[PDB]
Amino acid sequence: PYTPIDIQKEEADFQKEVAEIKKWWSEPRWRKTKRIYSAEDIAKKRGTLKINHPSSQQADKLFKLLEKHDADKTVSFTFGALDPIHVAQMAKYLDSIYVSGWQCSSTASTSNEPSPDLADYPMDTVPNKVEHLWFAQLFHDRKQREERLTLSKEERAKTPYIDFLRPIIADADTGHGGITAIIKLTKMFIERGAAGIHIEDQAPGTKKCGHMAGKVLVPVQEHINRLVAIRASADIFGSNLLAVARTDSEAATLITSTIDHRDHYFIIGATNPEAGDLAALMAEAESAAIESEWTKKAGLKLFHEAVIDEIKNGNYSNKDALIKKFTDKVNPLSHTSHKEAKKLAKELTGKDIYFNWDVARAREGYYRYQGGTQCAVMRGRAFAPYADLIWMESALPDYAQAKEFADGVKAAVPDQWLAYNLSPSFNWNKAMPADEQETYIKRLGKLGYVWQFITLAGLHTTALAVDDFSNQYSQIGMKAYGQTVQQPEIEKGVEVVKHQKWSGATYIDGLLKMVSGGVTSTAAMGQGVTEDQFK
Amino acid sequence: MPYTPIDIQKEEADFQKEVAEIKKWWSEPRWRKTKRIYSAEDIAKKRGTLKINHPSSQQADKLFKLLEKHDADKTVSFTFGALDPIHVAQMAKYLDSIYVSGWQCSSTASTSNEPSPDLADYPMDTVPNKVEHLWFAQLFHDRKQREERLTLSKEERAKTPYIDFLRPIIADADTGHGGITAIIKLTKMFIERGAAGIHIEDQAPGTKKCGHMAGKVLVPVQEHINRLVAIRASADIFGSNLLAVARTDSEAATLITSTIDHRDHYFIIGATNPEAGDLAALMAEAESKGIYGNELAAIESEWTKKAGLKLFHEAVIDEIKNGNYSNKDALIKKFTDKVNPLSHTSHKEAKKLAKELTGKDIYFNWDVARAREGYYRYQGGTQCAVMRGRAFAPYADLIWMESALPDYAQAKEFADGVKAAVPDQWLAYNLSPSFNWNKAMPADEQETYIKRLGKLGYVWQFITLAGLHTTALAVDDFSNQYSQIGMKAYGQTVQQPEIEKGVEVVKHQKWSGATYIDGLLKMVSGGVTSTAAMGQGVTEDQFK
Amino acid sequence: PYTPIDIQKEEADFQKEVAEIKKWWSEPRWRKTKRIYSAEDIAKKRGTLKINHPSSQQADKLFKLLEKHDADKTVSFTFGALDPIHVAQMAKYLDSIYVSGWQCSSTASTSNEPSPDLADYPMDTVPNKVEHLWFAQLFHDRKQREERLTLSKEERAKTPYIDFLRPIIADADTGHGGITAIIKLTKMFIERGAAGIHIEDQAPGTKKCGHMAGKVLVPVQEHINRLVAIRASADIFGSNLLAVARTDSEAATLITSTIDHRDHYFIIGATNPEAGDLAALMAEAESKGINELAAIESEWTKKAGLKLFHEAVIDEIKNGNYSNKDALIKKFTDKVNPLSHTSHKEAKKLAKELTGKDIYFNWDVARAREGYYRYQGGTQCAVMRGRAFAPYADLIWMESALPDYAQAKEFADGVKAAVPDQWLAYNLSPSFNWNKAMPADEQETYIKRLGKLGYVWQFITLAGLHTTALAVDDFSNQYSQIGMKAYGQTVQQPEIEKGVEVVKHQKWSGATYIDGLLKMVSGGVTSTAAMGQGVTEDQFK
Ligand SMILES: [Mg+2]
Ligand SMILES: [Mg+2]
Ligand SMILES: [Mg+2]
Repeated sequence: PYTPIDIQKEEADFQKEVAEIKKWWSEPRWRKTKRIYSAEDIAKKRGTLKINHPSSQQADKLFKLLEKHDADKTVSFTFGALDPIHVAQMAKYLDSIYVSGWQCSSTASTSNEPSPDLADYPMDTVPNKVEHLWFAQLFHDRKQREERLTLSKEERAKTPYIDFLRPIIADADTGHGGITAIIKLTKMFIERGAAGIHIEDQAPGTKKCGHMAGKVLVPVQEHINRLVAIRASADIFGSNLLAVARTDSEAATLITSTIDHRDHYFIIGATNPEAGDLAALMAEAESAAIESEWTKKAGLKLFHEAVIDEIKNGNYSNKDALIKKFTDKVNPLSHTSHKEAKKLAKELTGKDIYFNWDVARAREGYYRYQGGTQCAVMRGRAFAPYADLIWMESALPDYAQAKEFADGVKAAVPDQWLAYNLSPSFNWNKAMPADEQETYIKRLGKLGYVWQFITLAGLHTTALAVDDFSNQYSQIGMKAYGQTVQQPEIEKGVEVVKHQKWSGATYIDGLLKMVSGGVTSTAAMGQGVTEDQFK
Repeated sequence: MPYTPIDIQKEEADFQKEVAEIKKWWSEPRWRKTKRIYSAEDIAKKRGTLKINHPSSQQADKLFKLLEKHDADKTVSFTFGALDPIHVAQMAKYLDSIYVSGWQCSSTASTSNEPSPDLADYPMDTVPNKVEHLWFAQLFHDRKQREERLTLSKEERAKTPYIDFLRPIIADADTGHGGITAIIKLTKMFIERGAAGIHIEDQAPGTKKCGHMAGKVLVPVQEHINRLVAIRASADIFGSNLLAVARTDSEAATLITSTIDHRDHYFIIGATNPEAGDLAALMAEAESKGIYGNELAAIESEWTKKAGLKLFHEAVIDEIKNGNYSNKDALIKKFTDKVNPLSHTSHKEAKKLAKELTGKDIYFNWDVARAREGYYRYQGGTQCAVMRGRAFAPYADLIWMESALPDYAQAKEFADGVKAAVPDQWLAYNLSPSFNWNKAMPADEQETYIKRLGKLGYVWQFITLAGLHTTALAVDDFSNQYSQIGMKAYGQTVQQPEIEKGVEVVKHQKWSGATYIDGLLKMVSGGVTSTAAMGQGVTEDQFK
Repeated sequence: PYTPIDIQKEEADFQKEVAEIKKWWSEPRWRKTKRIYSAEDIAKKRGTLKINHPSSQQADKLFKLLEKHDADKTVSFTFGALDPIHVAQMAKYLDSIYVSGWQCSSTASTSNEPSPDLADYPMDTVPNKVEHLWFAQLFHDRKQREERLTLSKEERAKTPYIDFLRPIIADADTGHGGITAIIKLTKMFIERGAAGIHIEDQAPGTKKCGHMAGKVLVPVQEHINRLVAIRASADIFGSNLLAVARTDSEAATLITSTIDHRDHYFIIGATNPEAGDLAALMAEAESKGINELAAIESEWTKKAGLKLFHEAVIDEIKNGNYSNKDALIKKFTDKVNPLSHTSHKEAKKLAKELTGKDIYFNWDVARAREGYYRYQGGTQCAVMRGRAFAPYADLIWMESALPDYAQAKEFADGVKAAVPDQWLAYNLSPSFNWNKAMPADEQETYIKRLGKLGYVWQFITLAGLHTTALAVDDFSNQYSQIGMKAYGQTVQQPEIEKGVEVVKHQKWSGATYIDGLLKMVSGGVTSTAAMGQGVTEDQFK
């Protein structure tokens, strides 16, 4: 009625596996990777049947690729790919590939229902998009190998080689739920060909793009746990999957809890004892002008601003020197809890300086929050142990700020790889001249931004191209196609204009003949095909 | 308890009510030329207790009226193959219908994510899913735009231009992806997922080629008619005015699965030499003794010459020409006037006449010329295609002949040929990128080519693969620049051009429907919300 | 380059639609349904092309069905269906149908990756499961209509009728994210055949089954907004979709924020000023590499004196220098209680008036490490939340740890006191041991009895799972022991004797239906008929 098992061999295999994992973790890949669980803990989570996900090889390829870039102080630069066509053409020029959540929202949801970048498509949407590209890469790699190996050695060496298998880094948004969600999301990403995934310290289901407004953060620890959870998943299912940690704390103005000491410096509160709960005041009025009045009266600021203000406008003898006692101990990076910072302020001034961040809460319950670049450095440093790349969303393409953040992070973790969003949400001809544009990536490369991506480039290139042709098409008919697309395709290298070959027809005619004993009457690229018009 | 009771009288009453509703439906001007081989009774019996109205049907109506006006004005609804929501959103500005390509779906949109050349060997639901992809995008952007408009004043509305996102979609059904029951289910999906019209081809499934690949196998005329009937049956049951397009690949095809249909017989190639035996079996015997490769192809090329392959009428003409007959030119004409591409004369009948006219049983064997798979050999051209066009026309709102080149003469031949017998038949034309277009035509002719075909009655024309190629060019070009000149490439090649050409997407937060959703957010949160997506801070104030 | 439009006809059509919506909303269906937006607001959200989702007809069918049940004080009782087989057989006996999230987690995730009931499958999982059943219902309805209408009137009246089209109510869990998520989730449910969906006041990152532990709640308002969002979606895309509101506050011990005044009564805090932040104390002990840790918590908790603020006020008065104590509690309790919605500031203010202390109370310090606040719900908390949701919800539902009649009455009475016409729903959970919890005489009548209290819709959530699980395990066992005899004996004979339609499985699956479609298209006749001479179902006549 059941199956028997050798209990001794069980333990033996368990122990064997524990050791295999310990050896795995000791590899150079994990040199900077903090793990808070044991190899024992992980082995227990695995099954009796080992599975090897090819995605992991692309993780390795990605890591080595980034190693060399870091050493040479140069950049793996890429952008957001839409579809199999993109990755097939990109592979000629670029050495990694970005799958964008923003683009997936508009073009690739698994319910087919589009949206703005809110990560409210179904969870499997981006994982499915990776497989979309993954499998295309694999297919075109397979096609090209057949094309090559049916040539002579003499002919091979003439015909160029494309590396279709560029590693993919994919948007995991905020992880699409709790820890168990994130494990399952990571599992899918691994199964469907992800070399690396990135994940952001926003609250789920308030999730914004990045250069949208009203961004809510989560406690530092909560997002650490997310990164741990990714790693836990990758450890169980056995991928060297790269983890990227993103922070939206440059611009964010809200946060879900005050629970984490590291956040306290940045939590905004009311200095005026007389101010009551704004949330409840609005609720009673509703059952604006009253808000803008309450805010002025409430005197909102960060607690240290409040301490400095007390000392500045106070009966204190040696004021400049007394700020510095406080600021040297209490600052963005200093991780000083609020109780602790109040205690010091009392020692230095003799007041319990009043501060209430409960009353400034939004109606949803979020606490108010003043991040900038230094907050982002704080969170960068915190994530760094858990994350192979670190990434700070910025409202502009500002070199100074990028340096501030890079310097800030590397001061505490000098070997940390950084990543930068080259966002089309910026107007790029407004933000800098073209001479600077050309060198901007390179310059950030020096600061240690080893991976950079234009998130929405695939969207926009396609959008321009289709709108432009549609316009021509409407005006001058088939001349538009000859002129705007097909001639240009021939004159530039573009492989797709011979689209039967590109799509893998001669590859499949191979499979057809092979199965039919060498010969077949229904050959797809035999005499008659209309691609002899492209010779 | 154990079951549910029903009024048997109300049942019959509702049945009869529905039968009448269907009869009234079928009598509408839409179906004026639409042959149906079943009764309204037959269809009503197939329906359920719960009526469902698929919005796709409204787009069918929109498509039919749109094509009516084009036919009347002798002008063209011209479009191309859309890839994704971005395409349809931008296309809607300029074009009035939309093509979903099976070829493109094979490479970019299979539901198994496994790409291919155009063999229709992705899973059946692949193109139906692609339509819904675009359908739902159309619906979404229509919804977005209506909110944008209706939160403006009447004064402001009238300044801001309107896009009709809801352009009717015509989608590739390949060869129907199996039998009759398959085709019903495939059509059902297309209707449910937003298809205004679908097209379907007289090739055999699972030998299915692109139109401009080689080794194309046809099916009997009747078999493909049954396919079209099956589409109509499905659309009738589930209640769509779905347009049906019939395609024939018989211009170029050289094979066919059966000889069963008398209409095909004229075109079936056979051996005139009694001495020639079964080629198929001869090859098999040579292969089993380990003759392979080019020495084997020698045996075929020898057998073919010896076998004297031709069409039976060529054989009759040949007998008379090289024969002891007095009045030869006049004797061919007796035969050709009775027996020709359009004449539907069976082989038995054509042999009988040849015997009357010559006194021979002229030898003809098309079994021996069969391919190893069992297909019969077949010599179509434009006239064969006209034959099949005419046959399909009763069952098909548009008719479509795949061509190896963009040849005006041939297009006229086919149009004239079909309209002679069915003068009110709408035609459709593939403006294929499988043609080299600067090799085939000068540019002056290019500009007017669509218009000229419009005169002949090609009311719907499409570039099948244009979406593929525009995207392919664009991404390759930018990737190249990007690799050479960094972020300057984006400023220069994409984003500036986007601003200058007025392309809506460069403001991509708005385009994607952020302000639309902020609407929904505030509305639900009682007017106000702290997490507004397009509030103060959004970086699209850099595009004002 | 664009399309022109009549600006006047635009406004006219807009206004036309606004009116159509206003008329729609005034129908008897919406008699108890609070809306916080205007018909103007909704019309603006719609597109130029109206779409009619058949699911909405099943919503109507469900509402009328429940109306009659409420009036007759009887119950629409059902359970959790797995697959097309279930709905096809259920339709004979039952009048509605439940699609379970729990079951979907184990059997029907769209990633095919199973799990316990954590709602961490992809969002479209349950919506897809409804369509699974929806389309089966529609198919078998279509099959049966053909079977009937190819009989004579004489023969029809002999052969029984099955109503396959039983309305479906489906698990939306906690909505699978924010407001925009919930709209999109509802849209899918409508498109895929949902008559009604239910939704729970748990946090999404932490979603438990109803009878798992460690349940985190969200603020009352937050879950109201969820229900509003469902309604907003249904209004835009034009369904009379029923909304069910669930509360897990009977058993839950945690909550994400204190922001909502209604919750304050129930938020647990420390009465001892000396107790510091438990969260941070644990963190400091853990970072030095400390069951010995759980010792530090259990010590801190005893020392901290955790309770609800009113317990703290009552305790002060009881053990205090006060003259008229019983009477002084009642001054507080009459003003401050589970249903009274009294904020904490307000309740402290009153306690000061009544005792002259600022009675110390700190609920920040008792927070879990994740940041959740501690929370003591029971049935009265659930009534509080029931009442709050009722305006927004066609049915109200309180998860319970046992099948206790008294508790069910407490909750029903409690809710109906303030909203007497509110329909209620009850989980008849297999998470209960049912032969341990009551005798069989009571079992038989338990549904009926709850029907009296106004529980008009009741469901066994996991019954489909368990019936199947028993059946397959039992047969597999027999099969393994006595071969094909097991099938003759355990399944196929019983199928014949019990009249189960599926044993003639070719007919049941709709073969004769499709042969119809085949012949019809082929001009009346076809050589490849599936149920022609040769089919081996003449062995079942
Ligand atoms: Mg993104
Ligand atoms: Mg195609
Ligand atoms: Mg459930």
